[PDB]
Amino acid sequence: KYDVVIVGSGPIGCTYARELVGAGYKVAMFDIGEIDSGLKIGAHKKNTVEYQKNIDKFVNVIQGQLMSVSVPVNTLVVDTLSPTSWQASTFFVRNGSNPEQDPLRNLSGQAVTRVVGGMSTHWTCATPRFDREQRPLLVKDDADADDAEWDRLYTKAESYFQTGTDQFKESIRHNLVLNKLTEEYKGQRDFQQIPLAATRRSPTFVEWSSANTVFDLQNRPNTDAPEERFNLFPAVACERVVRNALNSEIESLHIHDLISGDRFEIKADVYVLTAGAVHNTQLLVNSGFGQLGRPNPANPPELLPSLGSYITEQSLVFCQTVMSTELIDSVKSDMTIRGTPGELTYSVTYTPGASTNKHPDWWNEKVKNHMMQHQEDPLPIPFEDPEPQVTTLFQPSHPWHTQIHRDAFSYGAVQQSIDSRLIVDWRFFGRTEPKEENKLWFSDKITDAYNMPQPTFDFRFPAGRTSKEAEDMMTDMCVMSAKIGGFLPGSWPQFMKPGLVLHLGGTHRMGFDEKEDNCCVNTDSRVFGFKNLFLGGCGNIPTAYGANPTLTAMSLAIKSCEYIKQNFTPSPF
Amino acid sequence: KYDVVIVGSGPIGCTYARELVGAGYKVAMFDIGEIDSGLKIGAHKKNTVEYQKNIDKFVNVIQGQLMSVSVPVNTLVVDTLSPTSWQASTFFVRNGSNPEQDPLRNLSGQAVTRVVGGMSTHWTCATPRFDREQRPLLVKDDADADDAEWDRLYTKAESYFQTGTDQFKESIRHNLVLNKLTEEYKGQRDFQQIPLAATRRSPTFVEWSSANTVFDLQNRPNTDAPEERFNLFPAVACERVVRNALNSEIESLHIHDLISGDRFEIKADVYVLTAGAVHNTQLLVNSGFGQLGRPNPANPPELLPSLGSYITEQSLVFCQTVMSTELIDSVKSDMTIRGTPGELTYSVTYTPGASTNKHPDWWNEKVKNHMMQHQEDPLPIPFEDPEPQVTTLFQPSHPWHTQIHRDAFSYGAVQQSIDSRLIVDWRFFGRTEPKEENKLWFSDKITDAYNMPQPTFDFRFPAGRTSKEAEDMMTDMCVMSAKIGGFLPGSWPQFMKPGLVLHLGGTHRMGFDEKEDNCCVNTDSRVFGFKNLFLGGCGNIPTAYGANPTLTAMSLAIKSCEYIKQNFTPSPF
Amino acid sequence: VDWRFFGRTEPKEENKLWFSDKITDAYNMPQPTFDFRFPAGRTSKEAEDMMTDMCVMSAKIGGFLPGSWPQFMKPGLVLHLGGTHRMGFDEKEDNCCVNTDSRV
Amino acid sequence: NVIQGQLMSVSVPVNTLVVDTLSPTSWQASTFFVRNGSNPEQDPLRNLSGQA
Ligand SMILES: *Cc1cc2c(cc1C)nc1c(=O)[nH]c(=O)nc-1n2C[C@H](O)[C@H](O)[C@H](O)COP(=O)(O)OP(=O)(O)OC[C@H]1O[C@@H](n2cnc3c(N)ncnc32)[C@H](O)[C@@H]1O
Ligand SMILES: *Cc1cc2c(cc1C)nc1c(=O)[nH]c(=O)nc-1n2C[C@H](O)[C@H](O)[C@H](O)COP(=O)(O)OP(=O)(O)OC[C@H]1O[C@@H](n2cnc3c(N)ncnc32)[C@H](O)[C@@H]1O
Repeated sequence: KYDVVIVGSGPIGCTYARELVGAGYKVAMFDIGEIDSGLKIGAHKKNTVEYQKNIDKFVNVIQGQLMSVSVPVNTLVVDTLSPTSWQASTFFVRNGSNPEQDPLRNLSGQAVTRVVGGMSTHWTCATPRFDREQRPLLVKDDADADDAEWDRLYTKAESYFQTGTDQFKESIRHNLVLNKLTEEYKGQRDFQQIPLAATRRSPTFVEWSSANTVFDLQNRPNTDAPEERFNLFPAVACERVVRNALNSEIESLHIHDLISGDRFEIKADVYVLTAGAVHNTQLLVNSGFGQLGRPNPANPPELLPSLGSYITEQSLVFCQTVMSTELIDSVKSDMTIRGTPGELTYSVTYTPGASTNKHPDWWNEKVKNHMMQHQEDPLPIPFEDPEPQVTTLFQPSHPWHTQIHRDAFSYGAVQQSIDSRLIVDWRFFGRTEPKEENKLWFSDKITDAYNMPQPTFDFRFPAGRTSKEAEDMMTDMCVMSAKIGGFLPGSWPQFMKPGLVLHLGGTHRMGFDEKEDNCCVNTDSRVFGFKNLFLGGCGNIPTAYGANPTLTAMSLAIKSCEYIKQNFTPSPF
Repeated sequence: KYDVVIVGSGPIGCTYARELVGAGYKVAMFDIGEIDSGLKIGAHKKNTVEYQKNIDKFVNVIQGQLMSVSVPVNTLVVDTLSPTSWQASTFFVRNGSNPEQDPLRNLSGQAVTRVVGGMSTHWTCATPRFDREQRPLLVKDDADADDAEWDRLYTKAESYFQTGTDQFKESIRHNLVLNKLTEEYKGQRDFQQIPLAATRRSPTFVEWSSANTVFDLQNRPNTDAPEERFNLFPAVACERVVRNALNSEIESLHIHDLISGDRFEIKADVYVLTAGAVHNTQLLVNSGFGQLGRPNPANPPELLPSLGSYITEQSLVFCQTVMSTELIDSVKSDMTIRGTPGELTYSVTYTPGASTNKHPDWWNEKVKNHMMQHQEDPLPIPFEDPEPQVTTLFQPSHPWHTQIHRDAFSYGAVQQSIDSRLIVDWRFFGRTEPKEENKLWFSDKITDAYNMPQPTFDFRFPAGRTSKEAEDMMTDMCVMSAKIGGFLPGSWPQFMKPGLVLHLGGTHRMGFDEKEDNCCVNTDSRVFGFKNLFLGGCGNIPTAYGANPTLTAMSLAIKSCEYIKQNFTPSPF
Repeated sequence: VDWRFFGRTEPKEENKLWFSDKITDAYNMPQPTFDFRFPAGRTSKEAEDMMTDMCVMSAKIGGFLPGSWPQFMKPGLVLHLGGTHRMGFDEKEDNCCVNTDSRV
Repeated sequence: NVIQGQLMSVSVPVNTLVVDTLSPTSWQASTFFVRNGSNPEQDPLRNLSGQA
């Protein structure tokens, strides 16, 4: 018996834990995944010296914990086999494919992570706020009151994640890119550093935030928190919540310990589901919400008929660029260079503090010393200079999120020929209109690897504004990126596979009125009709958004926990 | 001050810890890497439910912790850049390349892992013994005595790693492949299961051994070992051992804590280096053994002139096959099949226990039930049937090691069209003659990512028998694999990049006499001349070997620890 | 639909086609060798403006075909090499090889 | 195919790509020598590589 049980140990489940453990509730948390980020439980995997030394190897870490949600049956012909090799006469269901999945209505890049800390053990840590256009309402008919509520929630979410905009302020590359863009879009768009959930520890080490930053996941009471109560139970599959008859309360949570094989029911006052946008939906379906099997509006579900409908995923366009000659030469614009590099006469000098210099002294010292000490190196940028982290945030005249940066990436052998200091990544994210016909549903015949109902998508990007804006966004990336450099071969402007972005929203969406707003939870993230059932995560977000959603989802989790504190009493310790 | 200090927390360093902590020595162990395998410190990363469900994702784990030792300067031309993009006029030293490295004398696949548990957190766990031809001598001029010593050491090493040959005995695929090969090579070669360091826990879960199996790496004393003494210090770079003047003793170990930045000297009675074949050599060079800079026999080193010479790496050939029609049909040879699958009349039956059946009842029940219950599936092999794990061990008439199995592999989209149950991997490993001219040396100008002397190879596969045998081995794989099926397109028989095998040996090689056997350590793994310095690992192996070397290296570590117990007294507790 | 946009290249003295005095081609004639880079300044800026223009214009018709994303082609693949024996009015003042009758 | 079959490259630089998955029995040079019709006068970084 617990006061509060939380399904899922990602950053949203950890927000509930931080708030509710700190308030004195006796809290249990279950995760189907295991502890495997080191002794700091749920911490960011990128915070080892070895990954900080070799960022690009990190793409392997990410890929190794992303499992595809729904893979269609493969129909590719292989006809260069030996005649002795056994072959079927049809393209049969094999290799883990979902036979319910129409390949032409899929989110083929959608994937899930089952580990303690969830996806926050590998995420990019970008934590922008949503502007009004992207953001669900918390106060109706009073925009100033609505803004005030969001500001308070986002401010607390930013403190939990240690969001900052200063960790890259003395990078030459960052400031090179940022300066050019600020100048090019003067009077039209504003640029800043991407808000990142991270703390710089040294000039070459950044401690990336994670679920662990929000809540350390250590069992309590302990010497450090002797009056708190928390237990974490990894390798436990939460299967089903038991509804009462009137669908007004949850009575227990059915769990399956994957190590012992034992199956139990756990009792709690408050049940919080934070298993992610796919797996929250799965657990609800398995508990008798919505409908199992292929959707059939002939007869909509009685319980939460909007569950799994109005799903949204962002469009994502990508390229990389190789920095222009104009910009590289500008790095060293304040220098007087004489002689020929490597020969007796070579020198590089500048006049500190001169009013006509284009750069600050900190920049010019770094450049000068790099050029003088490394004459074998033809670039003016220090070897260990951090990467750009630049954005122009979503606005009505440019309704997409932008990241102009470097993230872990697997470079091919041709691309490895280009010096890394030249390369900048461009990721532009579009907003997707929520449409009733875009669904996540669960098979009544096929099961997934954990023997739960197999998720299946029926998705297409909506016609109309979403689609038009996706193309305007592609064009905008092409236009903007040209100010910095030309494209890197092999990383020409392209759309990525749908869902590869991992910002799936709207699967258990929020609104004011269940019927009128076609939604599953109210603004306290409480499931309609249920006194003690709360859902957290991006699945709650009912709007068309382009920015990265986790901070927003954390903010809605905070509000949800304020409701729980107003309505449920902790047990005596 | 410690009785014993161990540099490196892989399985060889853990062998020293297990032996010496258990004998009552006060032991410290340092690893440059971090704890990141979960709460069981140094455990196998593949032992999560999630990897057991999705083996192929594990290749990402491996790749994410393999860092290339020496990468030459890239000279590939990219000429489809935009004219605005900055480009150098030469192929300059960039992107981490080693300018000392001749691309045509490299081991381009050689890589290192810096993590607590070392490479044993991702290894394949194959632990064969070496036969006399491959194995260094421990007793001169008495082959029976020599065999007896190796048998005792291997038996203890097998118990430490939990080596077994029974974990795949009821797999249909394993027995299908094994049976065919046993029959095809009757009277010529013997086949068995690959000896694997692993314990089966259920029909779908195998607990793969690791450094943690050998020693749990927990600090001691603790409730469970209240009279033992052990401390593990991760994120500590060991830089140098301090020699006395006479080169008869080590006086201290210089360390650098990578988190605090502090640099200390640690005192011990016994110093053991188990940092791997590359990094042991690096640490010795940094400590004044051998020679820094490009080798120059004009003046050989005074101290350990054979260090870093006579290096050996195995040749490795690879393919995959798609199982033959003959073999797939043989699975169901005992069945009477009537009707058409999916139709009312379909049935599959057999006669249990009949003397004319080709398979045991356990096999036929599995097949029959699979065929009847899954009529949409055209194959007779159960979905969760384990993979083959088959070998014919090195012999003078086939002087290569063989693994005929499945390991984690990244399948392309065409290859994903072939049902996984059809696919078998073939890895054949050749032996490489030790030659003086094959060297690992360390730059006196360029440093690696941890600011230690940059490793550089001067390697080519020797002419003569090694090379001839590499081709005979390629032919043998082609011949043998054809008995099982034809090649899988994209996985046609091929040599892999040199060093990708990761069985680098001979860098600090063992023998009886330093001069006459051109070696660095004696048969107690004691560095010649030094009373208290021991090296462990594959670097000790002085022979041409084809089998996987870790069990052999563990065996030599055991012998080394028996010497330490005979010669050094533990401190009072 | 295919989109091919072709830019103009400023003639620069330093961009040369020359012929080896040591190496011969397949017909045993002096081997052609280039010393070429796209000029700095307007040519190069316009090449990027042109890339942008193709991206903008093409979006009015449809999205890109995977595998045929906007890209520069290898230099010279266009086969519109000019200026190797160039025309002008005055040999010296116009740095040229033939007059307006194409007479050397 | 018709086009490609009658376009002959004007000036091809010396190839320096490393192939290191050959068999140990196969003959290999220790340098990237002038071969396969390459023009040793041609700096790969000042070429018109598509000219034909
Ligand atoms: C993968 C990734 C994600 C990502 C990112 C880059 C990549 C490569 N970049 C981001 C960024 O720059 N900014 C941002 O806002 N988000 C970014 N993301 C996405 C972000 O990681 C996710 O939005 C976030 O982690 C979602 O948090 P939430 O806590 O809701 O969910 P989760 O992390 O997926 O964790 C859920 C857990 O629940 C478990 N689980 C699942 N099913 C069950 C059942 N049945 N029973 C018990 N536990 C369950 C999982 O194992 C998991 O840990
Ligand atoms: C990677 C791998 C290896 C492998 C394998 C498959 C792959 C993909 N398959 C194997 C198999 O089937 N059978 C077998 O016998 N071996 C197989 N291997 C190789 C095996 O993992 C290695 O032979 C073995 O792990 C070697 O053990 P050893 O203990 O000698 O070395 P290590 O595991 O590399 O660990 C050494 C550690 O030392 C640290 N270190 C390095 N430098 C320093 C310094 N300067 N200071 C402090 N510590 C240092 C490392 O961080 C490391 O953990």
